Amino acid sequence: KKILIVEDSKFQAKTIANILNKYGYTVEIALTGEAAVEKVSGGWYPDLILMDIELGEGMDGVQTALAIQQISELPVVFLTAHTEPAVVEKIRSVTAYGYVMKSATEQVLITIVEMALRLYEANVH
Amino acid sequence: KKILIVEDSKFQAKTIANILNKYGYTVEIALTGEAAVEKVSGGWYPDLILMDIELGEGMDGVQTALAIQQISELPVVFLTAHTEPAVVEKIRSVTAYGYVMKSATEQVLITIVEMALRLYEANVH
Amino acid sequence: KKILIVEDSKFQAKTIANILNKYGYTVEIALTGEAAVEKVSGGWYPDLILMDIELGEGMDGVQTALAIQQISELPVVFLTAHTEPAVVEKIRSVTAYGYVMKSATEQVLITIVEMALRLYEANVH
Ligand SMILES: [Cl-]
Ligand SMILES: [Cl-]
Ligand SMILES: [Cl-]
Ligand code: NA
Repeated sequence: KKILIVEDSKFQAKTIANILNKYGYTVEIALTGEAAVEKVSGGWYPDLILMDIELGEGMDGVQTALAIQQISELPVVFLTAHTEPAVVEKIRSVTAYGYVMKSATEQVLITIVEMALRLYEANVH
Repeated sequence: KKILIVEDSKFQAKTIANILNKYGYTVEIALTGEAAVEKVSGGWYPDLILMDIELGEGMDGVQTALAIQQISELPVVFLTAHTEPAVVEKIRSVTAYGYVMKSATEQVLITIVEMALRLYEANVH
Repeated sequence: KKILIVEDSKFQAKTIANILNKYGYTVEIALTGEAAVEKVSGGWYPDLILMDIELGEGMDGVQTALAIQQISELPVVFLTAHTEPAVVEKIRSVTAYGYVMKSATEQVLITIVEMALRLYEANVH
């Protein structure tokens, strides 16, 4: 199973990657939404995307998710830095499998990943 | 996707409705279980019910869920006000998709809603 | 629905069993992984296993899960005592449906159980 982590902070991205590797996932990191779209449109399809909602100066996570979902129906779980995130109205067009705080425990993060992976297979069926 | 919120406190119901609207859901509120049963038996079927366990002076949430589940297999997620809720023995007959604290974060609430919605399609298949 | 709880502490196992009984589950407890494997290989198949990661002096929970998964594809949710558990590299070979802290609320525990039960049916389909 391949996970793409899309996150403006390399430190946060690496912190999550290390957690995921501990459970047997191979992980790629994109530090902008544009990089993520390029990777997936270039032909590398992950089994799941962990997407920072805000991102940086470029496209935000909701835009990135909506772009990727035109390429392929892949499950997206959003990462949040705030208890109540700025979610743009466009979220209505994105299929989200979950939202998790970047400060959440390993148990909460891996559970959401594992459940999203199974829910995806059930619907993609 | 249509969500029915069944909750004795209009303030709590509206607080949850606002959160759900932010993510693109259209929401209806019933302030008694009897109102909820009337709405659904009247022919309006939600994609998911968020059900207060206690409710008020009328039927409780477990009774309401059991009544609705005779009308249609709709997913119910229970709302709780207590860390360890009074759950009547009848809970054994109700198909629950989740339990969430009314004091839970947006992330926990929306994740449970999104997962219940997908798990429902997978089983209703 | 039959749940097997595999846990080194009888006190913890009983505490979880009581919570599960409150929601209508019949529960069996194994206090070693060896006992669990004997029960399942002996012909008693649970609908779900709640598995302590560490266990005691015998086989650990990851080993127990990997052994059981050779007998039957049953959903395993791991119980953890630590915020960041010692997870052996072998976890890569185990299908996990979730991880939950033994100190977690009733709501978090029952939600994970209920969702794992439905995700299992969706995939086992
Ligand atoms: Cl990058
Ligand atoms: Cl009403
Ligand atoms: Cl035993
Ligand atoms: Na089918």
